Amino acid sequence: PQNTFLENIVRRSSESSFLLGNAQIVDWPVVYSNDGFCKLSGYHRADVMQKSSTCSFMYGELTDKKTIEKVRQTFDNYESNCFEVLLYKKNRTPVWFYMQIAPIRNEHEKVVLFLCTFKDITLFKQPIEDDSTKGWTKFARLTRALTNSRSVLQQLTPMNKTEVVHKHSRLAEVLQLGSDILPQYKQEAPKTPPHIILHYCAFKTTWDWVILILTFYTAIMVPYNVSFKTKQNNIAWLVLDSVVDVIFLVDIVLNFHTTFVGPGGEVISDPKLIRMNYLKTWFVIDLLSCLFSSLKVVRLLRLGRVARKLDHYLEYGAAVLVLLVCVFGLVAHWLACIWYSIGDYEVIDEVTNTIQIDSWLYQLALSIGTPYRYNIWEGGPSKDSLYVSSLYFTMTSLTTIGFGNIAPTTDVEKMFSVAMMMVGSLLYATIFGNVTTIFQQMYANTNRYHEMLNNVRDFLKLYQVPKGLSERVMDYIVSTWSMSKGIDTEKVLSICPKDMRADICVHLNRKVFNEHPAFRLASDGCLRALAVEFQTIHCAPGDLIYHAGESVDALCFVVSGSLEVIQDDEVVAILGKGDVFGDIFWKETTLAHACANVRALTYCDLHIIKREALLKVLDFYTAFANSFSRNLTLTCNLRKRIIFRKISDVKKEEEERLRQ
Amino acid sequence: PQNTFLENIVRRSSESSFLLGNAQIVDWPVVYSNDGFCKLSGYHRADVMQKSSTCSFMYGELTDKKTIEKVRQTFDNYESNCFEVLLYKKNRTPVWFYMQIAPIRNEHEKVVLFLCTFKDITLFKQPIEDDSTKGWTKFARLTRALTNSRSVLQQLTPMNKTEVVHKHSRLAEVLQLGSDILPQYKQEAPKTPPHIILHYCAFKTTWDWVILILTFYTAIMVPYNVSFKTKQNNIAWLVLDSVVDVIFLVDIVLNFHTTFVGPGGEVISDPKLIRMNYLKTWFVIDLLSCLFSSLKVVRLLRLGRVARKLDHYLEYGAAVLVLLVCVFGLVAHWLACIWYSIGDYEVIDEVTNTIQIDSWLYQLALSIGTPYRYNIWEGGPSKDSLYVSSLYFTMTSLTTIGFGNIAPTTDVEKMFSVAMMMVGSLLYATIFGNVTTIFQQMYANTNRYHEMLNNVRDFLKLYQVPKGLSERVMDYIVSTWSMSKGIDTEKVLSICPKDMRADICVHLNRKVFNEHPAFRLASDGCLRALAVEFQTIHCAPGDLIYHAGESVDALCFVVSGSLEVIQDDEVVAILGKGDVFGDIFWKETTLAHACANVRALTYCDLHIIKREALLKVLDFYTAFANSFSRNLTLTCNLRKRIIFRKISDVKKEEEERLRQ
Ligand SMILES: [K+]
Ligand SMILES: [K+]
Repeated sequence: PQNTFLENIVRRSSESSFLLGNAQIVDWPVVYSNDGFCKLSGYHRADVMQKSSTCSFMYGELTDKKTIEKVRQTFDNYESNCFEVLLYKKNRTPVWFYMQIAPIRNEHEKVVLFLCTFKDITLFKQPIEDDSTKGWTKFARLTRALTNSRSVLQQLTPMNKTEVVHKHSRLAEVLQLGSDILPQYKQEAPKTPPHIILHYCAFKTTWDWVILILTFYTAIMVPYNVSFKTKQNNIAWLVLDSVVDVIFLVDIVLNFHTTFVGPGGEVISDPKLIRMNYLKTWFVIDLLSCLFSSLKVVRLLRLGRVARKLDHYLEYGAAVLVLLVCVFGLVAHWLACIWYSIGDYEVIDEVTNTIQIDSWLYQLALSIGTPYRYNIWEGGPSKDSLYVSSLYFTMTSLTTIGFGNIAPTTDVEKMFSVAMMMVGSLLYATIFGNVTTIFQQMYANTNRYHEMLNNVRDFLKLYQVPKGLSERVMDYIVSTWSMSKGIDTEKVLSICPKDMRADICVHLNRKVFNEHPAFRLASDGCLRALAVEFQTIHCAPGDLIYHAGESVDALCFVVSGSLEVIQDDEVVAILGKGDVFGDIFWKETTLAHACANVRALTYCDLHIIKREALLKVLDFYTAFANSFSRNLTLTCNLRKRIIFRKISDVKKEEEERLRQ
Repeated sequence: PQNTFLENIVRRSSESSFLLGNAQIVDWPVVYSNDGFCKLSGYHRADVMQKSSTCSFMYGELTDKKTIEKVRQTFDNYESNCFEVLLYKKNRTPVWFYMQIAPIRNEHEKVVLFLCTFKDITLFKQPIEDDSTKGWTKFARLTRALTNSRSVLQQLTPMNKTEVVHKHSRLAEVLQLGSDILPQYKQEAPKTPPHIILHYCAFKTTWDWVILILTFYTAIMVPYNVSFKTKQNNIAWLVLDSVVDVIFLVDIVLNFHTTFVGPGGEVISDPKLIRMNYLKTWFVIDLLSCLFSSLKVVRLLRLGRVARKLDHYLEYGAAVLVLLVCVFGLVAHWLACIWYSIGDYEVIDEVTNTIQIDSWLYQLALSIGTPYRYNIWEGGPSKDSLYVSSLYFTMTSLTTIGFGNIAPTTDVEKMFSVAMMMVGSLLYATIFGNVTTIFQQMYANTNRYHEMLNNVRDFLKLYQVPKGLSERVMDYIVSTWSMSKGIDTEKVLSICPKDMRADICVHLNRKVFNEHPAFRLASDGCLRALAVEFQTIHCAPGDLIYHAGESVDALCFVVSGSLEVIQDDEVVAILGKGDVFGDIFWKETTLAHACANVRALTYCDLHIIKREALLKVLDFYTAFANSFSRNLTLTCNLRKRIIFRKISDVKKEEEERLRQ
């Protein structure tokens, strides 16, 4: 979804000087000056910007009020028009320009920008100049300014006293340019010429899958027909063949209206390029469909046609596992057809009309009951058994089993099997390479976890760690792997750019920025800066976050669970579900001593922001800092010591005063 | 083991205002104010805390001494009671509350906390207000304060002059709430309703293993019975079948009382959820046990039942190796039954009552002696050989051996073998993928060590390192791998949180913190800070720790071995087993020059703390620093130079003075 607006203008402009300017703002500031205008006015792209789009910076002592007021009028109410004006220049050279102001609309018509293409007009207007010594200077300037117009612009029929081919020639062209140069400032989708099919839409996927199914059908049924010679059932076989041929011819026709991915870019919806690519690349697939052994053998290239697109159907995983079986079952059938052809060529030696006793069909006939009889030689084994018995041998020879009850024994079957045993070995090797790689990839996820467990267990057993810490660590590892199985936030957020990483971080800490008063009057540009520093810890029962002597250097927000603040072995605070605890960092500038042990009572979730990062963010946006200071009150400040007196001490003091 | 206390209170409270407060401390400071109390009193969770739990901050000019003294009394001796009081508010609005003070006990009864649930009472009491202009304000306030009580609290039979349904309704309810809201402030274990079986306890493991054994037995013995038709021995076969069926029915019944692990949490001991899950998921296993070929074929799903739990029996290692054999031996038996059924269907062609000569049972009968006889056709091969001969063929066809003395030859055995050779190939591929991955995982530990040895050897051979350093490095690598085989402290301690890492580090350096006077008066919060910085080195004989010019910047504690401090090629100190050597860092602030070579005499163990870390820790806890300075005396200070005179120099001087 591109917002291509600066490309539609230039490619239909042919070296213009368009001067897009903002329309909603008063005085219509210029927003983009084309390089063409950088030479037609002598101004660089440093002072045309932020000035009025009405071209009020090119005025002087010669501009007339016949159109300037009209220019302001046509800018007031949004309407295209074709005024003409006399303007000065950076070098103080008065020349005439042909204004072509025209509005440009948004997704919903709002007139956002004002296209203001200029055009030099000096030959076609009466020269006027004041600071000139001789009258030939302006006449020379006529040709000097309009050099491009002397060749192709307005020289179709060059002569004198023909100004009428200059005023009305493009007077009303602005409406004729409504489709040429007046695009829509919209988030456009990939646009295509009429009757062009995109390769990404949800229509070509169904055709791709249908072509895959039909290619498998043809690969299965063509060698069988050209090897096991069968007649035509007409109503159930001829119809299917004709329908498949028509479907593939329609596919060839529709292949002229696809969109190929560019070699160094994205979709190229140019019909000429598509046709050139199809001419250069793939009439091999056109030959096969259009109009015997040879015809079907060349029809078999349709499988190569469907294998060309082996990128949308296939992924690296279970898809390869399915493909490696679907191709094995096809090789075992092609070889089963070739083997039957070889074993049927040599049975009846037609030179002398005798049966060869060292073939494989005759010995199969001897071990199945049905013999061969002489009438010509009559039939032997049935046609429904000559295929099972011929796929059996191929399947034994490809899986390296080799029962050897059907074996090559004449002279040529031994020549064919030598070739079979090479392609079978190669296929077997490729299959057992691919399956090993696929299984390694699949199970590589649960190998790191077990390796980590083994390393931790060996570490805890080698150094004789006590049972308590050993079991605690062993439980912690399992707990962390039970909710973050393989996924690590650091690496995933490392491969993302600076923009969306902030959005992901803001989303992750959505339960501290929403349900907490402090993060209420906060700019988005500051939330995206705080959310990067917010970490997260997953406490467990009995775990201590701050001990009795550690330095409090992190503000913690509890989002799920409960904590216990114990001081002098006395409970003094029970935090839970939306209570902040820590130290006031912005107003103290000194690290403190945690005067109380914070111990978890339930599986807790805390979001921690370090002292340094919080101070750095609060030292930059010194507008949110005041709201943060005045809106965040800590439920348990771990710097102030709470002094109290247990009842036991009071009772002891009373007893002591009772004694004396 | 969770300490869930704040969850039991709320879920049986139904929007209360409980005000847990400490009991041991005098004046009973509040420890946790519920959000419900944040609106019934106008106070936020910033000033109710640390104040008295007797609600002494909500007093004023209208509180009566009829119960305040009684409130202090009931707080003195720990006993629940149900006083009622008139209290003020943050907005100075006097309203009546119903106190429900009740103590809460620890693991051993100690009365730790005081539950003080409040309840607004304004409609049910006579209004009293002083700073009011009109008498209708208090009457309106009656309804304003008690808005929740007008719907469901005390409006079962709403009428007038019915205050008796408000005093005695909940006067003694505190004892009736002893099981409702008065939990135990204990480290609780997972609690379950009566007659509920946990899936983690040591009882369900035995049932799981018994079910596994019985499923293997059924998988072995069902296809044999439904294929090799055998009669009933009654006393030894029917009894086992009935017992197994009863055991599995009992298992189905007991499956209603299990605890499934939550999708996003831990154990869910809710009977309704368990029943809903079992209804939604696994009556496929219920169908099979309850009430021929089809019945046993559907009984075979019990193997799928036991395969559902394939997470507790199995790990990634030798367990998979055992499973891949136990499933191969089962596939080779299921196919051995199917093959015998196929080969027994076609032997006797009952249409014409003749033996088919191209089967596999007849040819087996011809190659074993026993023929088939006609009486109907009488018996042939024995029943104890028809299974061995049928498992032989399957085992040859699955291991890709294929002796081919029993081979498929009729019409259908060739159709069955084509299907066998696909499942066998798939099983073989999966087995040889899993075994390769398992062996790679197992031997990946001893590959890094050999790679390190090879790299070190090649480095020492390429650069022509002298023999001395080469042998020393080669011995050092082996020595380090002989006690730290694969385990590295850095990575193992990297995946642990900040809490237990300190405990592990303290445990590792247990021989410097225990047997040394300096680390005697040290807080735990400082030991956990020093132990993180203590490194460890493993010296070897002849190794030098400090040379004659290096900068002493590390305090070293010897924990095992002996050292030698040589100065001017003279022994001046022999450290060993509990002697510290280094430089006084805290009182000098200048790096020095090691004026003596420290050389190891035996395989030593030193624990080293760097200068910067020691200074940083000693600059924070400026209470342990004084004890460290006054209690640590170095046995060999490597900054002061010991000046002496060898006897050789004295003898030379005496000889020189003798000459002249
Ligand atoms: K093999
Ligand atoms: K073989």
